[PDB]
Amino acid sequence: METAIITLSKDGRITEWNKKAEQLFGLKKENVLGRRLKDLPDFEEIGSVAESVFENKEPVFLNMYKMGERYFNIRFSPFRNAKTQLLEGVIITIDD
Repeated sequence: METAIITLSKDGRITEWNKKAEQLFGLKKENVLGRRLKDLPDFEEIGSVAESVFENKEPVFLNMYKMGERYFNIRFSPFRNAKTQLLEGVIITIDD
């Protein structure tokens, strides 16, 4: 699988959750949108990694990252608003 994407706001709230993420994690976008990723069971560690990547302003790419019983690559990409340059959130991309 490739391109499961969860995007978080500056405060850690789910602003995107694509079909690959629904497929991968078994939660529907409509049910998780607006919620804190770190509130979701089993997303505590990824939530805390996302918080750290945001605070430090440098991307993290983990390989051989175990979730459930599978290994993943997971990239955390901080991003800024084009106009304001305000650090706006983190895109999390998960691949096999």
